[PDB]
Amino acid sequence: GAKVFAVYGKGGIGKSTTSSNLSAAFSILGKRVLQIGCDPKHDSTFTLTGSLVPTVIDVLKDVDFHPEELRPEDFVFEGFNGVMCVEAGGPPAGTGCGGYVVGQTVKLLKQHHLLDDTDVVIFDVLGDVVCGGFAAPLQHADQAVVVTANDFDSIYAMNRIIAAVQAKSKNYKVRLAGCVANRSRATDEVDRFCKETNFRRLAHMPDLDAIRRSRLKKKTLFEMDEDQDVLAARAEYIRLAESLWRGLDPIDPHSLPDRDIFELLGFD
Amino acid sequence: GAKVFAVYGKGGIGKSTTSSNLSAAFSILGKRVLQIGCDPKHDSTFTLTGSLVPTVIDVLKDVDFHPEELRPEDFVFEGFNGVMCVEAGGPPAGTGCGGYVVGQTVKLLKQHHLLDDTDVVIFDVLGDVVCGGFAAPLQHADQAVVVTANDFDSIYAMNRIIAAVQAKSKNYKVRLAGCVANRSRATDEVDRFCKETNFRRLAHMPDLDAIRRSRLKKKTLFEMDEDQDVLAARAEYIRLAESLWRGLDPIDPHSLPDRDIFELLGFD
Ligand SMILES: Nc1ncnc2c1ncn2[C@@H]1O[C@H](COP(=O)(O)OP(=O)(O)O)[C@@H](O)[C@H]1O
Ligand SMILES: Nc1ncnc2c1ncn2[C@@H]1O[C@H](COP(=O)(O)OP(=O)(O)O)[C@@H](O)[C@H]1O
Ligand code: SF4
Ligand SMILES: [Mg+2]
Ligand SMILES: [Mg+2]
Repeated sequence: GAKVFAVYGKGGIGKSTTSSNLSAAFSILGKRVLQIGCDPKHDSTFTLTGSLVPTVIDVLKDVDFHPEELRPEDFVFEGFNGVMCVEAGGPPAGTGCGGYVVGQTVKLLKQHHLLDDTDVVIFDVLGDVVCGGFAAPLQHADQAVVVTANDFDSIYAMNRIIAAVQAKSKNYKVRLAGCVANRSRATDEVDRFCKETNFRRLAHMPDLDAIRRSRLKKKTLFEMDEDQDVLAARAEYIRLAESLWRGLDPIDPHSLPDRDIFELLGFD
Repeated sequence: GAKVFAVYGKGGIGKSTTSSNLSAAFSILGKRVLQIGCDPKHDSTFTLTGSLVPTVIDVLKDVDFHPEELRPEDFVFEGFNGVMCVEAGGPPAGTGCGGYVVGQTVKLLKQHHLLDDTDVVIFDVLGDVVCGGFAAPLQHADQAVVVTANDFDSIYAMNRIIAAVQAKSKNYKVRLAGCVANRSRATDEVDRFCKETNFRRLAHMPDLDAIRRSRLKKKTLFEMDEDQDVLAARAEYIRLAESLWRGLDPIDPHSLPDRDIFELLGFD
């Protein structure tokens, strides 16, 4: 069966960058990949297709919320190097639960057996809250990965996401793999946090010109025109993908009481 | 009764900064003020009390979720110049609806008539999603204020918050006041968005070193050592408070489709 990953973190921290470049890396390693955007900011798969594909909510609206009329070709799109792409989108105005479209997406994935017949599945998920449809990927994932920077807000979110994932531990198989420290020069604060919680930093991606430009060219680092700066960034994504494919030794971390994050990071 | 304001926006954009300084401004203008933090990052009222006060979830836990047993003295705290402070906190992550504690907090406020016997109430609310308990303050607010900057993510969040507020406006008295452009030199993108949507910029707060420092020092701008910028910043918070108190003309904005925000801001 597929190895399934769920990527969480605060808004704007690099979830889609990390997910898309990981999907591209896995494809380069010879794996069949499916990436599912689970975020009301519906550009998860943008750099894989070079476009904003029709979203699950778009196509649901088109069949007047009779999802039984949909076929995979309506909402699953081929992107870079054969990476398959689904984009949930966000719920329309007034919608009760903010996760509803992610819930509808995960329903369709299971009904169409789309987690089968592939090697790697990556869910790219809003993590400012983890509940309802935003928690649905956890029922399917083997490993959860948190994207973080060194700032207070991203670490505080990471701590809450750790708690959310561990709260599922008796019901789901998903376990935490660790974090990707992203868009920062070094990792002092992330490492301080990891030491306190026995958590693991899986990778460090600096704030790279190559990456910012890739999004502006509507491409992944791997689809980009070759230059030197691209090569180093590519290598770290390949390394990270290799480690996740191979599997890591387990961690058994803990979340801190939320109050104690303020203390730990000098913000009380 | 009290004039009730609800402040929404993406995580880390300046909601608690705007709320706390607005509360301090109203207090200086001679108004009785209640600020309610409605955010899992539970430092909304930190700079008013100079400390992380006990949260509603703290005290709910202690009484084993029998809110019956609580009195206002258990969860309402005195801060700067008599500004009164409540801090919701968040629920244990991964166990239920992320909005649960905000929902319980709103119930407690109504139970104890805490909206009825003050002049100004300010809810400071997570707005990366607007659903469940996070939408509950909109059932009591007179005016909703969105904090934003010129960046894509905060404007995109503001767009979705507009739609959420207007959905509540069908069944509740709340209307949109407009946005506070925060931590930016100018308001070019914010104004482009406002022009397209018939929204309104109510105020603009530049990125000020004194504001960032104030959070570290655990106080509001109104207690910061004086200088040209700090005086201007105070004056702007006063002007905003004055405008909200006297009231502005009713506006009738429209949110855009998410896809159209990518187009408008050049991110597709
Ligand atoms: N390591 C990095 N170096 C440079 N830019 C980055 C990096 N990670 C993310 N970005 C940029 O930051 C912005 C937000 O990243 P994104 O992956 O879309 O965040 P999220 O999916 O968590 O909201 C994008 O413009 C993206 O290109
Ligand atoms: N106008 C501003 N100038 C300088 N710093 C600001 C400004 N607004 C907010 N900040 C800083 O940004 C950080 C996050 O602000 P905060 O109000 O806590 O955001 P939110 O409540 O939206 O999560 C804080 O460290 C705060 O001091
Ligand atoms: S479960 Fe989560 S996403 Fe759904 S209403 Fe509650 S806070 Fe919103
Ligand atoms: Mg994203
Ligand atoms: Mg806040």
